[PDB]
Amino acid sequence: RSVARVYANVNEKLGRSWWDYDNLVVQWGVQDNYEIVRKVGRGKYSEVFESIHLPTDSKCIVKVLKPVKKKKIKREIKILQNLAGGPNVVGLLDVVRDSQSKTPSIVTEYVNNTEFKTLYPKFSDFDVRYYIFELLKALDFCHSKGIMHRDVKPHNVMIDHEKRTLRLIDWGLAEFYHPGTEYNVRVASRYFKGPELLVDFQEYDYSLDMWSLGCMFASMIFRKEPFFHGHDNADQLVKIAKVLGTDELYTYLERYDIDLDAQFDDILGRYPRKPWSRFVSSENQRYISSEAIDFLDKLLRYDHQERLTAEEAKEHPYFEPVRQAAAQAS
Ligand SMILES: Nc1ncnc2c1ncn2[C@@H]1O[C@H](COP(=O)(O)OP(=O)(O)NP(=O)(O)O)[C@@H](O)[C@H]1O
Ligand SMILES: [Mg+2]
Repeated sequence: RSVARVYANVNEKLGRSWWDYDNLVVQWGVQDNYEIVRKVGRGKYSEVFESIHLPTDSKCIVKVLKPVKKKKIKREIKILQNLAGGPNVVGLLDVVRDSQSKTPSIVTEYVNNTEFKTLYPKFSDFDVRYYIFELLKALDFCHSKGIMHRDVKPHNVMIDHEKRTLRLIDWGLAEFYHPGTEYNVRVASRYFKGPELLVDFQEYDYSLDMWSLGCMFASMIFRKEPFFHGHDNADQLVKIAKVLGTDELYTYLERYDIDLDAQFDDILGRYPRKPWSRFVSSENQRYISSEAIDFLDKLLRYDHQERLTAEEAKEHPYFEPVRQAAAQAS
């Protein structure tokens, strides 16, 4: 009912030793070589602390998972070990757990982050092209290794603006992509969910991450956080419909034999396509160019087979300032 455009082969061509995370045996580190300092974050199934690896006296992150669904835990570890050394992927330092409760933690590199609603308004046009390009690098890498993040959003993009470095964190929803598999649609955060998630289409792929990338980018360049502000998961589809249009939605559902749910009959009207240019303001004009709008317009498409691949998106003209800049550094 849908295969991915790119990289569909990958997990088949790497081994079952690459994707079969149920049978991974975890060689736990020593829980007591870490000391938790201060709370830096929270989560649905987690808590995150700044911490010290005692034997080296060094800063790191300790993220304490919820111990149940044991294989959901091995999934995140198998993905982190697989993506070892990948450009702009958060580095895995250790996996430890408590001797008595068997509650596990993942230990990752620390990144001196600025929270995005503070940091994003401080970006220049170049910053945006540059940090999106760096993030495209992580997305392309893990996609080319047969993995979907499925929770791309600002909150999982650590930026050390002083170091001009980027890390994609939180692979607790990352699943391996197997052609034709029916994945769970209850993934990603509301404001970054794809239309395929919102209409219960289960045979999605690496293109889901591109719709989310486009939701980030849209809010960066139009200065509208979040860009699609649905009150529930049904309102999410209507808020997207008010921009992309109800015509192109109906052609896409037909293209995929998706039958919309009956709740939508009363809430989903006929909406015309609002051009991207109506989101241009004076406060957000610094980020606007035709390169940018064109690029956003090829991320944010109902049909996931119409979205750019992360590889394709790096080729985009928008990023040419970044390409040539890094080349002249060379
Ligand atoms: N390497 C890191 N460096 C700095 N801060 C980090 C790092 N990893 C995580 N954090 C912080 O911890 C928060 C939560 O981390 P995360 O790994 O997304 O846990 P989570 O339980 O999966 N949260 P959620 O996004 O709701 O699923 C982030 O939003 C960051 O502020
Ligand atoms: Mg998570």
